[PDB]
This record gives sequence, structure tokens and C-alpha cells, in this order.
Amino acid sequence: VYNDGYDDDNYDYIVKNGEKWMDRYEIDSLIGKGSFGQVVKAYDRVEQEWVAIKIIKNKKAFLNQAQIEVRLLELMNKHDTEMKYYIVHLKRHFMFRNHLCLVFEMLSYNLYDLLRNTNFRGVSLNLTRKFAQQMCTALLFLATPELSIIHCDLKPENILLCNPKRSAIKIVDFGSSCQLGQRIYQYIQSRFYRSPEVLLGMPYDLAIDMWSLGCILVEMHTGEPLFSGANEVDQMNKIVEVLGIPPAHILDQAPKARKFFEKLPDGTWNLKKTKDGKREYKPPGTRKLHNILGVETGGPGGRRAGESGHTVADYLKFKDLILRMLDYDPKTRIQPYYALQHSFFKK
Ligand SMILES: N#Cc1c(C2CCCC2)[nH]c2c(I)cccc12
Repeated sequence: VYNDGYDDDNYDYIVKNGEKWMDRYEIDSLIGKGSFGQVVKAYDRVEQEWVAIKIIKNKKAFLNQAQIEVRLLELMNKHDTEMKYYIVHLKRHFMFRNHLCLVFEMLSYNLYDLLRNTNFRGVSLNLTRKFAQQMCTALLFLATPELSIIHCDLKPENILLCNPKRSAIKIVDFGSSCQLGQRIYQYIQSRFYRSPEVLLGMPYDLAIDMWSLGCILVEMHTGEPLFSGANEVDQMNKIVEVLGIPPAHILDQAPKARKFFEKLPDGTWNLKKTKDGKREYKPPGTRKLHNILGVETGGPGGRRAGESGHTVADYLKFKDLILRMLDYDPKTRIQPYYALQHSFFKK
């Protein structure tokens, strides 16, 4: 009763292994799912290459958003620069059985799979650096004025390895993306990677991607999310544990400041008063990134003690860059061009 029997109750195409489409594509298997729909592995008989096909949900709101993704991908992939190869390449798109289908190059595991394969011990600081440099270069590409693209959903699952035994990466899923000034959503970003300005209901720009990247890089080395909030209130409190109360010049302009904070008569802000004798969070700023990263105690959990490429000086450089990426103020948060100049990247 859904799309003549081709769809499930969640607007998704019921993927059937081995099905051939349009005498060109042989569907092998479902490889990933998302809010957008599904991504399947398939062989293109015409070009004689394996491809990934993103099958968008047969629902107007999802189709229309995927149209934005198509426009931004074609705009990015057309751009004459070698920086465009940290973005996944959209080969072509078509409508099949009332589903928008986007054909991409086939890619390998994402950065979450990589973390799980180390049993959440985290990858080395050297590999984290390689991911960080590629991502900063990618964000520099997005920041080019003709593009001005905010990805809006950076997370480990959206950063994929080209090849499973190499460190080259590509960004995927521009389905939440927008260009600067063309922003159409207030509830965006995956929660663990959600910026303060988005939590505060404030206007946002490309700097929210730099916030997400800073969260991602800590997680890549420690194995666990830096701010693992269960909801927005919990998310903001976890940020405050590490970074303190946000500055008054931000909260004074934040529409949703009273969802998390309270303004005192002197004009300074504090967390909202908790009920009864309930202690749940560390006091503001006392959960130090210095200790989360184990800068002077052998890395995260002490698990890197004595290894090369994990010196105290290396960790201090890494911490400083992360703190520059996690600046509360979007106007002073480190920008991609300057991030690439940081001492953490020097040979
Ligand atoms: N959007 C997207 C893409 C995803 C999803 C990310 C979350 C679930 C799967 N996997 C892809 C591959 I393999 C190649 C190209 C694009 C994508």
C-alpha cells in the first residue's frame, strides 16, 4: 500500500539484493541508513565500476532537501581546485520508482568504524593529525567565497576513508548543508557535535563546522565523544563542564539562553538553578581538557604512555588547537586558513 509495494512504512525503498535497475545498476546490498533514506552498494555496468547509491526517502520534505544537496555537490565538484577532492564526488542523479537517487563513488569505512575497530582505544595522535589537516583543508575549500558552504552535520559517520588501509578521507552527506545567508533550520547538527550558537538559537555561520571538527578530533584520539549530551540541556551542561559558562556578550544575545542559564542582577550569567540537593555536573570549567587528553599523564587514560609521537609537547599543541576550535565566540573561533598554520601541523 506504500508506493505500489516498493516502499516500507518509513518512506524507504525496500532494498532487494541483486535487483537490476534501468539495465545499468546491479544492487548488491544495503550499506548504510540515515534520516535521509538509504545508501546501497551497486555495480554500474555502463561505466564498469562499483558505486554507492543514496536512495532518498519518497517524501516531499526529504526529496526537496536532497535537491539542495544535489545543487551544493555539483557546485563543489565543478570547482577548479585540488581542494575539491576532500568532498565526495556526485557522479549523476536520477529518479527511480519515485525516489531521488544520487550516485557517488564507492568509499570505505567511516571514522566511527575506525574507532570501533580499535575497541574505542582511539587512533594515534599522528593519525588524528592527518585527519585534522585534511578536514581543515576541506573546511578551507567550503569557506571559499563563491561556495560559503556550511556542512551542518559533521560527525565521525560522515567522514569516510577512501581505502580501508590508507588515511585519505572524504566528507559525505551534504543533506543538511546550506550556504551562508541561506540558512533554513534552527535544529541542526548531530547533538554531540552541536555548536553553542545552535543550542542557543542564535544565527550561525561556517564556524559551527569548526566546532564539530574540534569535537570530532578529541573523540578520534580518546575513543569517546567529548560532549555526550542526552538532550540539549544535558549537552550544554557538558560543554560548560569543560569550557565554563559562556561569555555574557554571547548569552545577552542568545534567544534560548534561559533554557540553560540565568542572568543575575549584576548582569553576569550562571547555570539555571537545579532542584533540591541534586548534584549532577562538574562545576563550570573543572573538567579540564588537559586531563581528558592526558597531556602530562601518558595520553587519554594513560594508554599512550611511552609511545613515540605522543610527547607532552605534542599534546600541548593538540590541546591549544582544540581550544581554539572550541572557542565560544564564533567570530574569534579559529578559521580554516589559520588552523592549518598551527604548530600542531608543523613537521
Ligand atoms: N550521504 C552519504 C553517504 C553515506 C551515508 C553516511 C551515513 C549513512 C551512509 N555513505 C556513503 C558512501 I559508502 C559513499 C558516498 C556517500 C555516502
